[PDB]
Amino acid sequence: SFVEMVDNLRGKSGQGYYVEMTVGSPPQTLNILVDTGSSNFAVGAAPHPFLHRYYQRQLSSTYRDLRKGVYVPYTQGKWEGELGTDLVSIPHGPNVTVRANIAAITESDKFFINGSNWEGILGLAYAEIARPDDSLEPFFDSLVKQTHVPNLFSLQLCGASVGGSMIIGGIDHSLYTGSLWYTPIRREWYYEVIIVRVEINGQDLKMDCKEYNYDKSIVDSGTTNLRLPKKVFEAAVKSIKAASSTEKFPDGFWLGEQLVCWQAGTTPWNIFPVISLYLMGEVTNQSFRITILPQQYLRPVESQDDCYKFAISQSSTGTVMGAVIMEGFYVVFDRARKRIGFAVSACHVHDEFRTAAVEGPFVTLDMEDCGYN
Ligand SMILES: CO[C@H](C[C@H](O)[C@H](COc1cc(F)cc(F)c1)NC(=O)c1cc(C(=O)N[C@H](C)c2ccccc2)cc(N(C)S(C)(=O)=O)c1)C(=O)N[C@H](C(=O)NCc1ccccc1)C(C)C
Repeated sequence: SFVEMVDNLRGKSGQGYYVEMTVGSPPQTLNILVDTGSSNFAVGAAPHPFLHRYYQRQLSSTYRDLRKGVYVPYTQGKWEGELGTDLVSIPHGPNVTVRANIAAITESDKFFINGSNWEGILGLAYAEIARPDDSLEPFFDSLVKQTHVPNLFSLQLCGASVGGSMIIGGIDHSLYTGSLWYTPIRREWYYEVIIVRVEINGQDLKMDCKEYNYDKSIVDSGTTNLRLPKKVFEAAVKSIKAASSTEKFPDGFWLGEQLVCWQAGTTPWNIFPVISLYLMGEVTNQSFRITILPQQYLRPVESQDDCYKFAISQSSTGTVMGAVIMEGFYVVFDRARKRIGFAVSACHVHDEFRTAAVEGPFVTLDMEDCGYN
């Protein structure tokens, strides 16, 4: 039942959304970071200063050694470990147990986060970007093949410590308002999408739409920020800076290195612009937009001051639509129909005079020119 899966995600602010899972026989309970930017299911399997628990392969009767090493690099960090298979279930997911590939993490560099409360990672993207190669079947592929769970999952990330829902095998209509707007998954590797237009406070950024997707645009639950290609990032900061030029910020703030603080409850939300990302739609020459509020990209960092970090950052590997984007929305990863749905979520962040919105339809000619090759 879908109700059993509502509120199945937890986390600390700025530290990651995790789901509870069990590995092995008898079941070993671990908290697992939900990550749509990768395809490897991996858990801590050796003592680590940031870990309070880990996977103990010697305690599992259903553990099978695959006799093969693996390393997975990410933008922020990396780990290496030993491949194996074991029985896996999700307590607040579908009522099933599957045999899935698990990477037992033996060492890592800047991977685990101190106090984050998660001990592993669930890579939900496709086999193509799985390590060591595409022959290592991702967890969700194993779930769908072994059970009758439909080939779809949705993520409701609630920011505003942190919580939300991962509905596995379907769409829970009580978790969003309005209608769902779908953008094609361009290629089945990352959850790749095409951004066709960008507006800041209703003003078109007016760049060649290829720049927005240079060299790719992905939807990623494992990344905190809205990450933008160099040229786009610089055009965005220039606009946000112009709009908030009334107030005083160190320029290291715009790089995410320093915080800005305000007397508690006096945050000048009005001076920071809304950002609209127009995504390719389902029919010819059609797009739709998703609008984010400053409350999404100015993230509260925990005195009676309200202090924030600028959570729009630069990237040299394309646009990353991280938690900044996803937190406003109920996001449907419709793998069966090769599309990603966006709707305003029931736990959307509140501005007094503005709203996070999913709106359409829009006309956009030559949308296929926006994809980078
Ligand atoms: C495409 O981007 C993905 C990024 C992933 O989603 C990974 C998966 O998650 C983690 C989380 C960690 F704490 C550490 C870590 F090492 C990974 N995410 C990140 O690398 C990442 C996590 C975070 C981050 O703080 N994540 C925490 C858990 C979070 C998530 C959601 C909400 C709040 C907190 C931040 C960033 N940024 C750079 S930032 C500051 O936002 O701009 C990046 C990726 O790197 N995928 C891999 C990849 O492309 N590797 C190629 C590569 C990249 C870099 C270097 C060499 C090779 C493959 C496995 C598919």
